[PDB]
Amino acid sequence: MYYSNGNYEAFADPKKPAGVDKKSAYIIGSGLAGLSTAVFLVRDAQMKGENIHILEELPVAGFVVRGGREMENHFECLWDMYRSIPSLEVPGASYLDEYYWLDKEDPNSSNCRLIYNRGDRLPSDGQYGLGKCANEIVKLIMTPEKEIEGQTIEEFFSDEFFKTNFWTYWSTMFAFEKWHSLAEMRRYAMRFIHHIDGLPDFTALKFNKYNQYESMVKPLLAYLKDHGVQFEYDCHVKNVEVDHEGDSKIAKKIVMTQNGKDKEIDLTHNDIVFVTNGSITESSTYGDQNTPAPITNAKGDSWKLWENLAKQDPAFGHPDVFCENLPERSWFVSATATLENKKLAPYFERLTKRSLYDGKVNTGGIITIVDSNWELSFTIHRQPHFKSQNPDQIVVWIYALYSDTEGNYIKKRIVDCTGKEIAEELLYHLGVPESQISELASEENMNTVPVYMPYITSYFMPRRDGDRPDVVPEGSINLAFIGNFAESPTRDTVFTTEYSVRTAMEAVYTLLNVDRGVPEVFDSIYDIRQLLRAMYYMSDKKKLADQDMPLPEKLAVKTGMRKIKKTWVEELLKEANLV
Amino acid sequence: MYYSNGNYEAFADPKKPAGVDKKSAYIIGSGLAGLSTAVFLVRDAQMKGENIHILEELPVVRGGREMENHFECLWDMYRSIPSLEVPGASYLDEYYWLDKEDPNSSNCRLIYNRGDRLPSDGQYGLGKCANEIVKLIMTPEKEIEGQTIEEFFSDEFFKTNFWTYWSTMFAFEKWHSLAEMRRYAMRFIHHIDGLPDFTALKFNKYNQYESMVKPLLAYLKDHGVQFEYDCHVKNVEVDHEGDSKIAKKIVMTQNGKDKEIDLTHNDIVFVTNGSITESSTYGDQNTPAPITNAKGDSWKLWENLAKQDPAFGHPDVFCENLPERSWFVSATATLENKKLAPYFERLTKRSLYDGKVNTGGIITIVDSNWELSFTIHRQPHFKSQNPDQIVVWIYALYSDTEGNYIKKRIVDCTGKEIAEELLYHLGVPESQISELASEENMNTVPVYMPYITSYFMPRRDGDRPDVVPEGSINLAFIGNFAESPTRDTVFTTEYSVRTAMEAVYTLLNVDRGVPEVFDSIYDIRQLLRAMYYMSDKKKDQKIKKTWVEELLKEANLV
Ligand SMILES: CCCCC/C=C\C/C=C\CCCCCCCC(=O)O
Ligand SMILES: [K+]
Ligand SMILES: [K+]
Ligand code: NA
Ligand code: NA
Repeated sequence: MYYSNGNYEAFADPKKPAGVDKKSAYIIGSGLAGLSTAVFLVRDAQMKGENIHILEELPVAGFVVRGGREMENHFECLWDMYRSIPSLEVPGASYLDEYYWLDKEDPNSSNCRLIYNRGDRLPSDGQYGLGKCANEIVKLIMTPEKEIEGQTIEEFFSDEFFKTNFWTYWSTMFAFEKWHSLAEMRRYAMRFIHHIDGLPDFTALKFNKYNQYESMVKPLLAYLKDHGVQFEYDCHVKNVEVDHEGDSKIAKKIVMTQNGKDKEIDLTHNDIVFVTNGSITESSTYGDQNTPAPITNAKGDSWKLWENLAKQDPAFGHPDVFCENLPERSWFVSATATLENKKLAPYFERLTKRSLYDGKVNTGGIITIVDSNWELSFTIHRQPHFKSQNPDQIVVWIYALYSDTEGNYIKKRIVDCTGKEIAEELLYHLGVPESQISELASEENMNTVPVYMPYITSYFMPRRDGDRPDVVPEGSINLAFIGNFAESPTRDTVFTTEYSVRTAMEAVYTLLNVDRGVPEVFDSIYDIRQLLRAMYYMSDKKKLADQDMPLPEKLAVKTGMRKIKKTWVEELLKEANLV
Repeated sequence: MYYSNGNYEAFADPKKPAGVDKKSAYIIGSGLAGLSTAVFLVRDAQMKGENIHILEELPVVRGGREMENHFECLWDMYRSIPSLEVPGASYLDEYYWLDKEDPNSSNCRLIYNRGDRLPSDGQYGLGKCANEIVKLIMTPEKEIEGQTIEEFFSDEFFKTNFWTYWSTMFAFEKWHSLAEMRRYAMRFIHHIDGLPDFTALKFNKYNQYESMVKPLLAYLKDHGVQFEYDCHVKNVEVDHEGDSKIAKKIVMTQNGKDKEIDLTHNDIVFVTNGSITESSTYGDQNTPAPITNAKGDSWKLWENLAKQDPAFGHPDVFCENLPERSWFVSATATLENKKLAPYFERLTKRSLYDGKVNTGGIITIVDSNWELSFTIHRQPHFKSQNPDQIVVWIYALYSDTEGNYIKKRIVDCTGKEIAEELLYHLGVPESQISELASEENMNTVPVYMPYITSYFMPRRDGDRPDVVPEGSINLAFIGNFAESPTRDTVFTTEYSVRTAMEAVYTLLNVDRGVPEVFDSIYDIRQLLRAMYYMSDKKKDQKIKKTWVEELLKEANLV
């Protein structure tokens, strides 16, 4: 397979690859990576739909894990996929079209990103406030990824850096903890460089009409069903037995339980197996208005399956680094709070400066309470987020970056709180008078459901050589790993739906010999215009000569500025507002 | 309107723009820019086809150029055009699959000495003259207004293989626009690895009319687009109201009769200003093409517009006082049997008769006095060719020099004489040349095109009108003499399509991005790669060293 960019390869359709009529696919896991794998097999490999088998764990607001993340314009592979998927909401258009038009009619932005002091906007909200710490980000970008394997974010950055607005925005919007992968943080800084101008106000974000299941999954299900793709339910895959001959690796048998019955699927080299290794949602537990979600570190089918594959070959990854020994401080709890009436509306509208009731964007993404002990953030998407909402209901999402600290108002770790308690802590930080908080958080007014997710932070655990298996392991004849614990050969970023679609595309194009380019990760880190733009924005719009940096670097900059005067390079710096 | 890049904007379909149902379009000129205007109007503006009027000068030449992968706008258009040759597929798909099955490359780019490959063929051979190219890219465009190529480069630069390759493949003459040469060097930086062997180039299956024009005509006719024939537009009368400019009347002769079309601000006029093919003449095997500098309908129309507003450009800059040395003559030689085939096959090392690429682009005879180049596309180039016919294209960069064998300037030569000069340079024994170039064996037809080099004349700000002039309510200029706001390069079909897209999206308020010029000049990987290939692959041209290597490896540069 090969990588490409530009419209010629984007718009081109591949020829049907040789041999595909003889082949079948077994997709283990029906999350976005698996569904996307089926799409590329149907559309591009031209595999017969009835030869594609999606093995699904499940059988044939308040729901917190039907929920998803924002996207951005440069999700190159994901948009390649969704332009071919009919919209369910807009008949006659693609899903891309629905989303593009929605984004044009109701563009995303935040009027208030950071609050403190029980409801005041942080006075420096909007500013990165990096000062000389910006140099640290530059130094990270200039440090090769192979030099920083296993290292954490806090091992690299200064104490000062973690006190900056930049770190607040970054850690909260991406869910980076200080003990997470430095290499992944570097990948994010490179990957999303083109959006440095749009991070504090979230103008860089785009969102679906509805919750992820409704908006992103249902159109895929409809498309796959329409092409005769086979869905197997109540499937619990215990293992994929892999044969070794020479340097070749061949999936030989799928071992599973389905409808309570032990089954095996015998495979040949023409049966292609795609494994979603690992899960960030598995083992989630649920509380309710009056009950905490039970704390657990149980492993389910996904983690066990990866363990069983890992035992068979050193190239099949190391699940333990992602699912074992996560710190107590990790993000675990997310909650949805349903406002049942309009009593609390003014406490949110005073922040967003927008009506909650007009169907358009509200918070524009998370608001973070910077002096909350939990590092509590909340967001209100455009509404309704669930089509089942009555017209008076508004659904608020609530999350805590720190799980080991007692709250400011409710003196408990978030992991020990009922839904009502989580709501009470929020209301406290919104400025609701304390005498009203108990009533305003009670069921007549709000219903709040917490979920404890042991592995929600797992994608970002520091990685060493071999921890993630290659999408197509060397010598693999008919076996791929897909999803956000697989190792794409690119520098793409995990905890994104783009990465799921990418691994699907790379797996299918590689194993089925699809003769069309896979888009490279969008090359903004190599675009001089974006490098210069980022240095302008990151410094809170200082000219390059005025930016705080160690004196030898400052001297180097002055010398260089003299070297390029009156040249095209100077025009590029002027265009970037750096001179 | 706005510029974009990436797949999100590429794949997105625009909403139907407000007010389009009350609007019509008048497209003056049916070259590629005009047809492309109509495609964007139908597909993206959703203007009714019956409200789109293409005014065609002809009642009722065929040859075009290569393309490359980063023709972003042109591929945006052709992915929506059904292929005529491969039913069920887009034209882009036809072309993409063909390019994969029969990829283009040249095994012989430069020849001399009556049929030897030049010994340094394949090398740029720039040496320190490479610095001059760097200097040019580092010179702001605003500093080189009106300058010519020969005003900037050293005598030594013009002796380099680089200049031979560049001048002949792009038809840059020494007195042409330096700014445009700079734009070509920046625009096509991503293909520096592929210029001497033409692996950068892609070609249609057939001649430009058959391959590029016919599918457009089918698409537009299928959508109800109106074609008006034998239209000779003499003027577009433009009113001025405050700062606004509004096309008010089209004045034209159609079918022997004078007519006027009255316009409102909802009738959108797209003018292809100027033409490189206008006033072309044809000779035959035994007759030179008649020589001329006549201005025709297109030049006269641009002049009549230029008179009405200083924002409407200055055609005289491009169409007057072209040097006698300019390229004027192209010829097609049809081989009627296989008697001459070895003289081409010895060069290409490929059979002429297997339907696959042959010369891969022009071969230039570096020691010919005319600077004669010739190409043999994949065959047949015309569907009407009999199986034993092979069509060869021939051009001369210099029109003011006597040939080496035929002692005449190309502009004074019959088809047969142009063939004889070619066969001389292929190493055919001179005693055999007259018979082998005779009609039983070769039939050669010369064309004289007075304006073929006009796109590249040195220009200043304002000489090309903006695609949508400031304050224009319903008038656009399209094609390769209009000024796109980008750094894009003329003498390309890509530029035609770009101006069409810019004009339509601007005047009709289409809310979708127009792809920016592909940004390879800003991609540091390409800056580094270009330095490597331009120097003929030179390296030459501690802990930190190791991190630099690791970074380069991380970016696949090593
Ligand atoms: C999001 C931040 C992006 C800002 C731009 C990033 C990088 C700019 C490009 C490289 C800077 C060139 C100087 C390299 C510094 C080397 C210092 C060192 O020897 O360690
Ligand atoms: K709103
Ligand atoms: K051939
Ligand atoms: Na930016
Ligand atoms: Na296509």
